[PDB]
Amino acid sequence: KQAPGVSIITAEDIAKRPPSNDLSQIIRTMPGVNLTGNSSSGQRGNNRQIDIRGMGPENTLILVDGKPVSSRNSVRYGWRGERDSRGDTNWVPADQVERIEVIRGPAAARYGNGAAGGVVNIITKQAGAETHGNLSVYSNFPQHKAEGASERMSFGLNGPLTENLSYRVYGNIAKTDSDDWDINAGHESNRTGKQAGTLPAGREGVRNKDIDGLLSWRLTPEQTLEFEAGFSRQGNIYTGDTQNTNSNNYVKQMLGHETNRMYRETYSVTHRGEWDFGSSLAYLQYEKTRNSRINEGLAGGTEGIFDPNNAGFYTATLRDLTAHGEVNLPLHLGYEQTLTLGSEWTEQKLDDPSSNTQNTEEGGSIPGLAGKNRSSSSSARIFSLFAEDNIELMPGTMLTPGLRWDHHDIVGDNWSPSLNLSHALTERVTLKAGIARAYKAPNLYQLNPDYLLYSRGQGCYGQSTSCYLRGNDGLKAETSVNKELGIEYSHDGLVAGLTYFRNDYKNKIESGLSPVDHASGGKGDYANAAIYQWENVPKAVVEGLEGTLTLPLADGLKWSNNLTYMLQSKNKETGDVLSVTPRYTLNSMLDWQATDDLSLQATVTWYGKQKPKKYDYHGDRVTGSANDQLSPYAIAGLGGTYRLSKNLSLGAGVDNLFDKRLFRAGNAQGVVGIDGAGAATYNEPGRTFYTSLTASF
Ligand SMILES: O=C(NCCCC[C@H](NC(=O)c1cccc(O)c1O)C(=O)O)c1cccc(O)c1O
Ligand SMILES: [Fe+3]
Repeated sequence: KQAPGVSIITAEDIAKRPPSNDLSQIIRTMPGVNLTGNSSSGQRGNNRQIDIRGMGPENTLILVDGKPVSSRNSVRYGWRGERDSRGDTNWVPADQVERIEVIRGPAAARYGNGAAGGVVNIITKQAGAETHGNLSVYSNFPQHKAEGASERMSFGLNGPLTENLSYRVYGNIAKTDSDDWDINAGHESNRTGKQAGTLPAGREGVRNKDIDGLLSWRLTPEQTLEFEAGFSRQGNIYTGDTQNTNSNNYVKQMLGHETNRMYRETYSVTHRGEWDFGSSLAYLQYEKTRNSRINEGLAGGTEGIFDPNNAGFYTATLRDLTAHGEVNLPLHLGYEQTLTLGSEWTEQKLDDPSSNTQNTEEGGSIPGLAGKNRSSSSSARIFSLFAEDNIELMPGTMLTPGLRWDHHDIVGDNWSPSLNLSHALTERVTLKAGIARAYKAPNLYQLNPDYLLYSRGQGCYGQSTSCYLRGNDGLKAETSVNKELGIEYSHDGLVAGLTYFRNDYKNKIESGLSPVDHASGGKGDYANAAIYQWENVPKAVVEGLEGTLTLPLADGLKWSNNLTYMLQSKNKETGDVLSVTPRYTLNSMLDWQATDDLSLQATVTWYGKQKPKKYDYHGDRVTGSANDQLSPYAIAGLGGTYRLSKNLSLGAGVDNLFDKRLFRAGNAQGVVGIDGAGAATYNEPGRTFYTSLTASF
């Protein structure tokens, strides 16, 4: 389950720590993984996503059965590096997942674009020889009614239909109620003037509907051909959340209603082949995401709040097209060694009506950018060639070099080399080392000179005058030299390991610091505003430790722990933090096999201190409640599963036994009328009982 750099979560694990709804809840308990925003603003702070080794969630590549999910790239990427997106770990329902693979650092660079943190690969249950299926129910029950309860019903059904033909289908309906609109009342940062009365919001609710079908068809002895289609829809339940925590009437009007809907449709064809030389695999995926949501503004404190002037839904469309080919070749060349070879092609088409609408009437106009009817379209294509040799040098020892080459049609050519070593020092001890250069192609918002944000001053680096931020097709890719050195003892279910990791992070893309130009014209003291672009930042660094310890106390009884310790996270230009994480995270399970039929699980997570950013959007040092830190705290849980037969199991437990609760107070920093909240940017739910039922053949 744990080795240096890599973790498997199994279906059995998912059952013993059932997630409310999204998988992030269990994925985040692996070593090296946090659940965090993408930068440090605190904006959209209850919408946290999986972060690997502090590299941010935009650098965590999500796969389903080896096939990329890109849906969140259909939500506007904002000034501060957040999208109002819940992420892409909630498309597959927990109970139909066979296993989840988390691959961190140098071992994941070979996956290419957006794996600079790592890869999470969510794998679904598949058909067997004979026909199986299940029906799964989960339902939880908050102690405090403000917080939103969750409900989940999913089914699976799999089997053969001819001797070489098989099917698997599954289907889910889920609800996670939102937190009440007022849950953070009494905990909010201090609000005066125009912003008096405003609230930072609790967790958004989400309604899920997921339906997948697969036909897998075995044309020859050594040939298999799979066709699959997926239909999912998440519609939220809105509870007041806005980028800056400000409000208007339209906001309040929408409390309790759907304000975003994400429809995700996937079709895929996959051929896997099994012959003398070795092994082929190739596929086509078409992912189409419709992001339909209420029009929002794009300027200043109006960035990311419903626009009352321009009311109604707009719809962003992401068409993502992916095709992949790989063959594997054993080579008996003195050295026993296996050799992978592969191309990849992807296209991202984005249609976005709202995001490019910000006009130039106030800050003055911008040579090269029309103030109106600018294009809705952007796109990018990456072509990719890659090869990996996995060498055996002696029994116990593998050396694994590979080279990935990527051609981005705008950004140019990228070379991501890698090397991974693992070394039996003893039958019980293994040393691992890895050093790779991973790749991040700018997203379509960063890249687009037609994408334009505006502020009167409040949000402008190094000044109080009006300014524009503009996309920049001159950008370089972000690269990162991810190093890791680790050691692990493993013998008779005793496991003890510690890994050190450092990622040197080059050309991290962020809103710029210096004006490149000044517009001309516009209104009053806001006229002739400064123009910044999205800029590559020369150097940043993350550093820390991953640990694991597993002791089998007796036969019936297993004690597990995973440790993250974050040593550093530094934008080396400005000196501020990249993400905000806990100083450490320790997850502890005790697993008692109380009878052949009963199993019992006690868990604790300890979170270290959390510190907010030091500098505001001006580059100036923050003061008062914008410095507020979160103290360390722990969350404990008991749960169990009582198997009534081969066909029927029941679960029950309590998450957060001792009711430790936290409340979003706002964003990190102060604006006019809204005192900052520092690191108190998210809501931690209180005690929550839950029950579950799984019927299966
Ligand atoms: O939250 C912010 N400011 C306090 C909320 C002001 C909301 C609202 N703002 C505007 O209408 C506005 C319009 C155009 C340009 C701006 O910079 C604005 O703040 C208002 O005027 O009351 C804020 C955050 C980042 C950047 C900014 O320029 C902000 O005003
Ligand atoms: Fe403003």
